[PDB]
Amino acid sequence: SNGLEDSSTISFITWNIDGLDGCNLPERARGVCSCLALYSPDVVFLQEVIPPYCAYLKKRAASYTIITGNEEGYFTAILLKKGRVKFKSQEIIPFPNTKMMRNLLCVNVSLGGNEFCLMTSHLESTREHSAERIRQLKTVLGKMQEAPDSTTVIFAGDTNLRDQEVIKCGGLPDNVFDAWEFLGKPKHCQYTWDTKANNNLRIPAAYKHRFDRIFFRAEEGHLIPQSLDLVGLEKLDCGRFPSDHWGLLCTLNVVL
Amino acid sequence: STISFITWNIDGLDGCNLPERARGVCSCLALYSPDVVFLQEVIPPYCAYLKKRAASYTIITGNEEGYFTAILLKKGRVKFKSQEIIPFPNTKMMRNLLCVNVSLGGNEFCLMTSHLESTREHSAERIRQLKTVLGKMQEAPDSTTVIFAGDTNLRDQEVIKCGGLPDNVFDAWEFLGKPKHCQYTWDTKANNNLRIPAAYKHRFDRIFFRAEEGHLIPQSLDLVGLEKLDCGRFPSDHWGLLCTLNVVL
Ligand SMILES: [Mg+2]
Ligand SMILES: [Mg+2]
Repeated sequence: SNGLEDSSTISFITWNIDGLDGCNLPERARGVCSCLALYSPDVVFLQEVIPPYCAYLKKRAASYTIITGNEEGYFTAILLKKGRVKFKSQEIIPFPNTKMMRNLLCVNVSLGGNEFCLMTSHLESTREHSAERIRQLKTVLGKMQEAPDSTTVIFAGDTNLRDQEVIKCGGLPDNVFDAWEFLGKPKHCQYTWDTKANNNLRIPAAYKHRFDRIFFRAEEGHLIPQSLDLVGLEKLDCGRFPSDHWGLLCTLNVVL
Repeated sequence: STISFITWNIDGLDGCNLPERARGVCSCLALYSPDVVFLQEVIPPYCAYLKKRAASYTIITGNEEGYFTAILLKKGRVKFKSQEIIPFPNTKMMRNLLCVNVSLGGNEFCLMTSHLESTREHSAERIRQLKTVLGKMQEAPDSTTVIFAGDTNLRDQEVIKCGGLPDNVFDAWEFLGKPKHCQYTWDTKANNNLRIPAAYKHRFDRIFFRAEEGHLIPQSLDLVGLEKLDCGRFPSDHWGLLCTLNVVL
C-alpha cells in the first residue's frame, strides 16, 4: 500500500493495449488488469481502448476513474486511482490532419500535494505517416511548454517515433526530458514493441522499436525519475500476450 | 562547330507494343539525325534491333543482360576512342555509369549516361550515384568537354542535398533560361503509357556539362517523342530531349 514514505512519488503505467485486436480481447484485458493490480499505479495511460474494453476496465480495475479521448472507435484513456488522485479537468486538443482519429488527451489533477497535467496520445502510425507524426509531436511538445510553470507536466504514450524523427523537430525542448534518456538509456526497457519477442501480430520477422515514451517538464530538479521497467511480458492462457506492445512502469519523485 | 544529341529513356521494360514503340523511337531519331544518342532502359532484343536499324552509329552498351544504357555515336561525325563503365556498388537496380571518349574533329569529349536509381524511396542511393557522376565529370582533362545526359530521376531538393551542382558544372536547361516548353520530361497528364490516372510531372531527364569557359554553348533544347503511335500510345513514358550546342574556341 501507499504509505507515508511513498507519498512523494507518482507511479504510472503507459500501455497501448491493442483493443483493435478483437481476438482474445477479454482475456487480454484481464491480463492488463492483473498487471494493474500487481503494481497499483497512481495513473494509467492507455492507447487503443475501445468501448467494450472500458467495460472490462470497470469490472476488473474498478478502483480507477476512467477519462477517455473519444466515445466511439478507438481512443486513448487516462485512469486515475480513486482516493489518491483528485480530478480537476479534462482537455482534448485536436490533431486537425490525422487520418486515424488521433488526438491529445490531458487531465489536470492533484496528487501527493502537487498539481499535475497528465497527457497521452497515440501518434499517427507507420513509417509512411512520419510527417504527420512529427506535426503531432510538435503539438504535444507545444502543449507541454504552455502549461503554467507551477504545474508538473507528464506525457506518456505511444509516440510511434523513430529516433531520426525527434531530431527532425530539432529535439526535445530545453526543459523537457525523456524518462528513459534521463535514466541513462537502460537496455532492459529500451524496446517497447518487438516482433521477435512478441507474436501477437503474427509478423514473420524481427523488428523492434522504442515507440512508447515518457516526456516530462518540471522546474529544475523538481521531478526526478526513479525507475523504468517493462510490463506485460507474460503469455496468458491463450498463449498470447496482453498486447503487441509492452507496457512501461515508471516511478518519479516530486522534489522540493 | 556543333554537337547535337538526344537523350531518351525508351522504356524497354514495357513489353506492350514494344516492337512498334522501338520503330517509333527510330522514326523519331531519323528526323533529327543526331550526332549522339544516349538511351536508357535498352533490353537485349532492343539492342539487337538498334544494331541493324542504327547500323550507321557505333553502339556502346552499359550491360549485356537485363536492362541497360547505351550511347550511339554517328559514324563519320564521331570518332570512338574508348568506353568506360563505372559501377554503382550499392544499386539494387543494376544501374551504372557509362562513359565514352570521342572526338569530333579536333575537339575531344567525354560523353556520359546513366539511369539513376528510381523512385522516391531510393532517394539516398540516387544521391550517392549523383555524387559519383559529378565526381567523374571532374576527372577529365580541362581541354576535354564533358557532357552527361541521362535519366537522373532527380527531385530538385535532392540536388540541393547534394550541395548543388559545382561551379564548373552546368545544367543545359538552366543555362537556356529554364524554358517552360521543355521543362518536364515525364508527365502523366500528357503521357498515358503508364495509365496513371492522376497528373504528375517531373524533370527526370537532365543534361549536365563541364567545358572551358565559352567552349560549349547550348543553343537549343526541345522535347521529342510526343507523337502518339498507331497503337494509341507513345514511344515511351518519358519524352526525349534533343539538344544542340556549339563548340566555340
Ligand atoms: Mg497498434
Ligand atoms: Mg522507366
